[PDB]
Amino acid sequence: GPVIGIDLGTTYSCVGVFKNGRVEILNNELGNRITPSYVSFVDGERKVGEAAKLEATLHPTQTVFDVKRLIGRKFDDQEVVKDRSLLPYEIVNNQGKPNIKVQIKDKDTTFAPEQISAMVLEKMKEIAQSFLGKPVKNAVVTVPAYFNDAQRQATKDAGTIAGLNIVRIINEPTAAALAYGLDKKEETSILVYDLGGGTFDVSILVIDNGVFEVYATAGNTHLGGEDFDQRVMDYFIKMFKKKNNIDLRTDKRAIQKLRKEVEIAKRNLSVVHSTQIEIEDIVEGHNFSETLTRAKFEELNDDLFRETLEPVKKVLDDAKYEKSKIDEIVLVGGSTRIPKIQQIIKEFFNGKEPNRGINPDEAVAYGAAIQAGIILG
Ligand SMILES: N#Cc1cn([C@@H]2O[C@H](CO)[C@@H](O)[C@H]2O)c2ncnc(N)c12
Repeated sequence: GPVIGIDLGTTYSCVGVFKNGRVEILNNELGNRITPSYVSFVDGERKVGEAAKLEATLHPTQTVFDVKRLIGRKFDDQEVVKDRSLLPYEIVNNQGKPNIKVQIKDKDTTFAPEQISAMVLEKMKEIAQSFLGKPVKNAVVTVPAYFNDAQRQATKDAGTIAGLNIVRIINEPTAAALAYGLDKKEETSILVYDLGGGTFDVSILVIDNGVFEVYATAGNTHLGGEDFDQRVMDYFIKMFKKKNNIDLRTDKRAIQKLRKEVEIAKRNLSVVHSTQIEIEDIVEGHNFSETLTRAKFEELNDDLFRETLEPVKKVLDDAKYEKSKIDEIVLVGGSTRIPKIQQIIKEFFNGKEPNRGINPDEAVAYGAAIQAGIILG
């Protein structure tokens, strides 16, 4: 049978197939290579992906996301106590474990995290089946290198619920190394710098005659692209209030429209120096129209960019490594396209240039699909 590769991310998932000797990263039905890991339970319908994410503005308690933060953990774990205070959907204690509670046609309905992750895996499965024109029963699925056995097993259980035999779990650093075709002969020490939408992970990965070992891992579970957007949002909400006597936080729809344009402006500023953020009638009778520069984008986020270096010093200290011991730096996550991030990493490594791809958001799924091909022979 076919074996597909799935990057099951905190904020998004991505599915790849290995076919006639190539990895193809598959578009969802809206033509995107990345699917938001959102599931909504509104008005008797269940939605998965972008349509679910759009429900979050008006139905925040019914729109489930960031389930990867809960999967295989205990309700009283210090990380889960913190996530319950941040997440707007209800999390309950079922026998020591966090479960998600929502309403379906007004009825209280409880889900284990693996049941929500299974709904994301089933959408990625369907994208594969439709593209390949046959049923898919097998998958390689990625996890963070810091996942323990209970987190890996709950990920395998999500696959079983979705009708997927997960024939192999591989860590995100390993998947990145396969995607970039890092040479497997002799011994190489790789720093994998992974800055996504919601989380930051860094690992030291050593490749030794085709054996992959993560020697050390550290990160920041609340530092990613979304934090950079929120800093811009905070600035423009202050400015619009100063100029127009309108506080855009009082209108949830206005906030949703601004967040969309701010995300687009951030992306543009990875290439250009100046971009316009425009919304006709952000509220009735009032247009939003501002310029954001790369310099103001950086000024608003420079403390958060520099915080990424704290886990980097920690993994070097944990592995008793000198900076010069790192043979290469590999960047994964869309947020590594930010020019200031690359510059700060280069400077920390006394001038050594980091390796990036052109699609860092797809590297992990790409490597999962490579592992699928390696397993089929
Ligand atoms: N294409 C693209 C980019 C994606 N991301 C971010 O990666 C995160 C995960 O997808 C998310 O928070 C997103 O906004 C980018 N960030 C900066 N510059 C870019 N050019 C991109």
